[PDB]
Amino acid sequence: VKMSHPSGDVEACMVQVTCGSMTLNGLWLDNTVWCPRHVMCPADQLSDPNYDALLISMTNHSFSVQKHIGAPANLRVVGHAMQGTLLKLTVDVANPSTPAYTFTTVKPGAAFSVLACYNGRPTGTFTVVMRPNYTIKGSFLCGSCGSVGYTKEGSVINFCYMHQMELANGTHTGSAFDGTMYGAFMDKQVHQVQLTDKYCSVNVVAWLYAAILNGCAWFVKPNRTSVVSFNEWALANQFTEFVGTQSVDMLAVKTGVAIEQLLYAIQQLYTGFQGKQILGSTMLEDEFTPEDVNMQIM
Amino acid sequence: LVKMSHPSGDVEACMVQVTCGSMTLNGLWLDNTVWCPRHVMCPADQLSDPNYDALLISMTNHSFSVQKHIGAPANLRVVGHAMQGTLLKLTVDVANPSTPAYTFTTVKPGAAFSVLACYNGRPTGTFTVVMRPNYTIKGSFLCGSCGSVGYTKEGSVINFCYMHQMELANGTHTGSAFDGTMYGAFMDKQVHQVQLTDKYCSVNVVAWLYAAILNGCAWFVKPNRTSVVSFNEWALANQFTEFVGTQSVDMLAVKTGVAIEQLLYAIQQLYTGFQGKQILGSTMLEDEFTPEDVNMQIM
Ligand SMILES: *[C@@](O)(CO)[C@H](C[C@@H]1CCNC1=O)NC(=O)[C@H](CC(C)C)NC(=O)c1cc2c(OC)cccc2[nH]1
Ligand SMILES: *[C@@](O)(CO)[C@H](C[C@@H]1CCNC1=O)NC(=O)[C@H](CC(C)C)NC(=O)c1cc2c(OC)cccc2[nH]1
Repeated sequence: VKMSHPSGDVEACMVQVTCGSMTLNGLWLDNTVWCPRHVMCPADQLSDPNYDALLISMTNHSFSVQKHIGAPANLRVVGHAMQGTLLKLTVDVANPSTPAYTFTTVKPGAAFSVLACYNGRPTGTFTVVMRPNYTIKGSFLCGSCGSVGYTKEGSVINFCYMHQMELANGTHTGSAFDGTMYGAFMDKQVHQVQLTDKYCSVNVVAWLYAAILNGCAWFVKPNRTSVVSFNEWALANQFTEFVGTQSVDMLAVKTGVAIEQLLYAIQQLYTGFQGKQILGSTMLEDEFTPEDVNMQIM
Repeated sequence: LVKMSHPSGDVEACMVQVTCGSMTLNGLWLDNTVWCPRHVMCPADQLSDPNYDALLISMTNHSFSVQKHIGAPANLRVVGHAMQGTLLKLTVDVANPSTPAYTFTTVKPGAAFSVLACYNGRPTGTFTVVMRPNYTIKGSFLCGSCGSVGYTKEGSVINFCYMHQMELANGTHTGSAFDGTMYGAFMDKQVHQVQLTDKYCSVNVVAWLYAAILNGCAWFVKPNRTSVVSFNEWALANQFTEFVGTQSVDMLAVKTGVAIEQLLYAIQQLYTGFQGKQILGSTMLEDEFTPEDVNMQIM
């Protein structure tokens, strides 16, 4: 099951940011509003913007911030700065419902929750994994820029994504909160090509373990491939590096099946499924992490 | 096409923990009323054959402890208690100051809704399920999840449709509507129960094929057509639900130009075999996406 964190924490932080005739979502934490910087850019310049000239041309009053959740309010902007592909706006009132938070960058294969927003109003939530080519496969429509992606550890939200674009293949990307765009895509209105996607090997392993736990173990055999041998094969068949984790070990102890058997099985199941099914799938499944398998199948 | 849930913040502000004896589970706080599954009155020795009428009469308002954890912690004093089908309807003296606009409508097979999974009154995760024709759902419910709540949102109104009660040996799940009746008439006792046979949700297979077409996957479309009446008599023989068209479906017909009866014909052929070919990454029919899903996500 694709399970998301409860989103109420993050809903209380979503705002609408308007600049000239551009409008998108922003994140209100304490005295700061984060939002994508292209809100500054008029339409006649989206294809080829000069963000530094645009930033100089803005004043605090160029920016309009509104809260539509709970007690609606207008937030007075009293400072503006740019950080990579984000604007960092300072407002005069602190968000009284600010969670404990950090900013982290997610590595490919890691899962996180997304709150999709339109005009500062939360509309849906879903879970994604960062692909090896630094894209995600969510559902983002018009007005979804500034929607936020995050994980939770205890009561602390770790913010990891702010939405910026949709590639022509329907896939999506955005920034970490240091301003850097995932996959180095540029925040301008141009057709851009992503690198070839790969399978997240550790996720495929975790999924096969989940199959065995539910009683589906047909692919299991005594044939082993070593970690180092599998990884050499992976470079030629568009798989990531396998890296072991204690999470994967838990799933090998409980299952009594070695990673090396599953690594061999991956090579053979990639060749083809020979007609059968694994957990309702006829293709490899790489969007469930070892942590998901550990928490869901007990 | 992706599994998508409503934002859960509205519902999180309504969850409470309900304790009775050595028993504890989740509750839903709306106005002055807390709903929860009635088996919280039963001790675990007796769950196999609970005497719910006798349990209710032996309970006093002090037999129930309702605790709110999300936000500012408080104990909610019980000043009334009643039973309605498989649910308890407790009256507390403090009205929930964050009660959303809501309705209580039972969902039909093939409809999708969002679940807030909770443990001892604390929300832990959210996901979407669809009600199967055998009145089960397939989410992720662990120990302590009874009282977790299922819902849909239209505009500002929350429609509460599901209160979690049980896990079948199949790994599948069921619970109550908020009128107190159990989906599929499963009984709320610690006994083995076998669900009825599943079916494919016909109207959702149609929606998914429309989604295939919109995304450039249309090899399965032929000129050939099966009427709704002819398809439905076939559905009875082949474990499909009766196809009932809606405006939501017709919208997809118009955007694509592929009529409903073309997809009904295609389904009959696809159910016999995809012949190695794929539709949206699948070698099998998919019925977990509704027409509304396809409209919102692809248009
Ligand atoms: C945000 O709403 C914008 O603030 C918007 C979200 C997408 C609109 C449709 N679905 C979405 O997810 N983002 C964009 O419009 C961005 C803006 C950039 C970062 C300045 N641009 C694109 O997503 C974009 C541009 C182009 C393109 O050009 C030419 C050609 C093809 C695809 C494409 N996507
Ligand atoms: C609630 O958390 C309980 O308050 C719990 C939820 C399930 C636990 C695992 N996943 C869930 O959805 N509910 C139960 O444990 C209920 C309680 C009964 C009605 C008193 N029981 C079952 O779901 C149950 C009992 C049995 C069983 O017996 C023997 C045999 C097989 C399956 C089964 N399920």
